[PDB]
Amino acid sequence: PAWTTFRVGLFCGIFIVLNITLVLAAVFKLETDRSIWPLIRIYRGGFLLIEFLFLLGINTYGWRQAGVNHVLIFELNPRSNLSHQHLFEIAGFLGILWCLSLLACFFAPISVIPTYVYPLALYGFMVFFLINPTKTFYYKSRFWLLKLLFRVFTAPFHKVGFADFWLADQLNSLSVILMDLEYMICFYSLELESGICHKYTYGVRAIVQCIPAWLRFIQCLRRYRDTKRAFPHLVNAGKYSTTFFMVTFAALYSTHKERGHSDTMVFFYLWIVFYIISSCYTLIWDLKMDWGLFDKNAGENTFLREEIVYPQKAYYYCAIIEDVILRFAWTIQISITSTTLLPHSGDIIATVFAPLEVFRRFVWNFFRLENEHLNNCGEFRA
Amino acid sequence: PAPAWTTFRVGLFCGIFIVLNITLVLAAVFKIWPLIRIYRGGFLLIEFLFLLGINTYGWRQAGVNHVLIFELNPRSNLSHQHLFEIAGFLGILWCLSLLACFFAPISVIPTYVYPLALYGFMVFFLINPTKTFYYKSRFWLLKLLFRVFTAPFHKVGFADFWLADQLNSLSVILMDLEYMICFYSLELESGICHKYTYGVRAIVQCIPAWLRFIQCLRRYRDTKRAFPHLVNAGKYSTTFFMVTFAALYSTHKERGHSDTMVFFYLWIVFYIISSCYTLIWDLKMDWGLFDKNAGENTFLREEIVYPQKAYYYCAIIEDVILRFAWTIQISITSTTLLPHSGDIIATVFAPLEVFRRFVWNFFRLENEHLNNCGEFRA
Ligand SMILES: CCCCC/C=C\C/C=C\CCCCCCCC(=O)O[C@H](COC(=O)CCCCCCCCCCCCCCC)COP(=O)([O-])OCC[N+](C)(C)C
Ligand SMILES: CCCCC/C=C\C/C=C\CCCCCCCC(=O)O[C@H](COC(=O)CCCCCCCCCCCCCCC)COP(=O)([O-])OCC[N+](C)(C)C
Ligand SMILES: CC(C)CCC[C@@H](C)[C@H]1CC[C@H]2[C@@H]3CC=C4C[C@@H](O)CC[C@]4(C)[C@H]3CC[C@]12C
Repeated sequence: PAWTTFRVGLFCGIFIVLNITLVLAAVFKLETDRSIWPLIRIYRGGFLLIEFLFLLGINTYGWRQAGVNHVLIFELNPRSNLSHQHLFEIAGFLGILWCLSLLACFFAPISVIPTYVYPLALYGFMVFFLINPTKTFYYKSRFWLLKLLFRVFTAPFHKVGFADFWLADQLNSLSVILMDLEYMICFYSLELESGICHKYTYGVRAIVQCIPAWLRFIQCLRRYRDTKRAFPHLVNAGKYSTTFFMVTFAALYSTHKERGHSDTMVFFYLWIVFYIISSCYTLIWDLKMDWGLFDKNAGENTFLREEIVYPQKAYYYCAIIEDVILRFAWTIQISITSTTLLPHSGDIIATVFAPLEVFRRFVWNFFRLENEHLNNCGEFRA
Repeated sequence: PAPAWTTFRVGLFCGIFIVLNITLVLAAVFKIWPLIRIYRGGFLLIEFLFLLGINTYGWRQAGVNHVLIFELNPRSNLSHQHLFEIAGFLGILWCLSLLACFFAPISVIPTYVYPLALYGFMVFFLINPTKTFYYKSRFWLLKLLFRVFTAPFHKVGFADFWLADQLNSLSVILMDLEYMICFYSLELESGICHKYTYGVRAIVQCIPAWLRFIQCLRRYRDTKRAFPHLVNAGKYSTTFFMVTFAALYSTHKERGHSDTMVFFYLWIVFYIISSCYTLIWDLKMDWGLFDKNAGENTFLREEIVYPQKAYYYCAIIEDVILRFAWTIQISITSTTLLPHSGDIIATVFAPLEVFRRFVWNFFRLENEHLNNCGEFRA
């Protein structure tokens, strides 16, 4: 309805402005305040999670409006569905909790409750919300999500469907959340040197960064084993292995910068070349293999596929441009997040880029679901 | 029905505008050029656009065929949703400019560039050559403005008279523009323009009423109907007398001619005369109320299209109050009667005058639909 469209637009505008203001305040705090780095890192995971949930609600609304059969693609129950308004409500409720926790931590209203326990309690309450035997909240969707997450984490044990690969890609985008969680664990273990967690890179950080790409690589290998087709799966596996190569080269470069062994330059060059390789690989896969654009058969649409479900091709063109820019940004953000690299500007770069990466993956979800509905690019469906 | 994309844009713009207003309030409480004077014109324009969208929605709901009265094309019409969208976008730009002024994010860019750029967009929006951003309606508005400004040369239609009345209620924007010109010329004695008033200020204040007076004279010449057009001419000359007498009184206050009291009394009497004239003409004729025919309705015209008569009573009371309010507002704005608090009173009253003119638009269009009050139709 028209009123529903107005409500969705109002929510989108309010959320966009609030997110932009929060990011601007975060960057302003950085390089001007000290000891705000751990707080920003702690709250960035929740901020990104809320942003991803709201943008997924927007994706569901757009798929419903354009006629994209995302329900069939995800193989969800036609009778019972989670409307875009439900996702918006979930995102707003989580955002309200996050804002309240941040405000309480900053104000320190009560000395009895320590300031540092507020984010921990918020993240524990969020986990309990995710895993709740009671039917207090939506139980069908939550149980489906829990089962899908368990399947995704067990990439080689279970066969790969569209939903599993899609959530693996989302986690690949949301790797910043996992990295921030690991950093907060380190901060609680050691801080609670002062910056020892972020001052020096370590293998556990690289493994945490590579985890999402690790699951994606295992899923692609399992798909190759099942279907025995090298082109659609081993190429993607190599695309994801570029992430591991770049992360390990960055870690070696940072370590040899800390300790001079004359191998810093070669590690730097290896990191640069593999970063370019990974950026190009991911960009090419997203633009062509996932979206399906640049199709030769397209005669009416230039640089796009023959069939398009969205009214405007300007959407596709701006999506291509923003995907290029934000893929480069996401690769460099992963580089700085996994390994120390820039000491000061790294945190600001990560804070600026993570919301941009989430938005890029939101657009990617849009176009990938459109292509999947139009053609069985993923081949998951019959 | 309006496009769903238009509704989405309206909602997004409204949300961004609300959040920007909250941020502006927080910055103002938490934190060279008078910003209120510069930004009052833009705020009034945005408020007028929003109220015009409300007016269009109400006209559509009540059955008022405003398109025929305005001689607009039935095939293409600017729905209230488009008016809300443009109002929200302009408000977002205005709030962004004000926030930039408050924060001064960029040092190299002078602060004063922010407002000039803002208004620079708006005029560029109004004169955009490309066929975009409601280009047809924009061109119609440009033609209507040109015809209104050339009051005597062109015959007066309902649209021209309506836009002239709008300018009469929107004289605050012109006054602020003139004040900005004076500030640029002289300031860049402190507050020389604020301290003293001159005849040019009175002429600028009277430009809208001057245009209305010329339009009424042209209508008298064309139709040959002496009564209504000449009464309208007297009603628009009362304001000229008010402003000139106020300016003379202010000058006598500045320079001790010793005849200040006589001019003050003349200003007061002409002010009450102008207020009574405008009130009587608006309620008796423009709205068509107080008709003798109405038997079941008291102080109201026989035929009413709005759901409730309480609307008609509240409109009567608010018009009674706000016509006098707008008279005093002109008095202070055009002359240095209350230099210490004149600006505050003027800026408080300007939104009130805009709201009064919005209700007046509602009821004038209802009356025009019911009867050919303006005589613009055969
Ligand atoms: C690194 C930290 C974690 C990173 C983030 C992890 C996961 C989030 C990613 C995706 C969420 C699922 C999006 C739906 C996509 C399919 C399209 C669709 O909208 O389909 C929906 C599926 O609804 C969902 O799945 C739920 C949407 C997500 C809600 C979030 C739950 C609360 C989370 C709390 C936070 C926990 C983390 C702790 C804090 C660190 C259809 O709804 P239905 O009710 O028909 O469901 C099917 C039910 N049958 C099959 C029985 C009928
Ligand atoms: C200091 C001076 C400030 C500027 C002057 C004051 C106000 C400007 C705005 C509105 C006044 C006109 C309202 C007419 C209402 C009639 C009923 C109706 O709503 O019907 C509309 C009237 O459409 C309009 O005129 C447009 C309404 C206003 C929309 C905004 C336009 C941009 C304004 C920019 C302001 C910035 C100025 C910079 C500072 C100088 C019919 O729409 P259509 O699309 O059929 O248009 C007719 C097109 N045919 C003839 C081909 C079918
Ligand atoms: C200031 C005090 C004394 C009175 C103020 C009364 C104002 C608020 C009254 C005067 C006339 C009224 C309008 C008259 C007609 C309509 C059309 C209807 O379809 C929706 C409500 C609407 C738009 C009314 C809203 C309220 C309104 C604007």
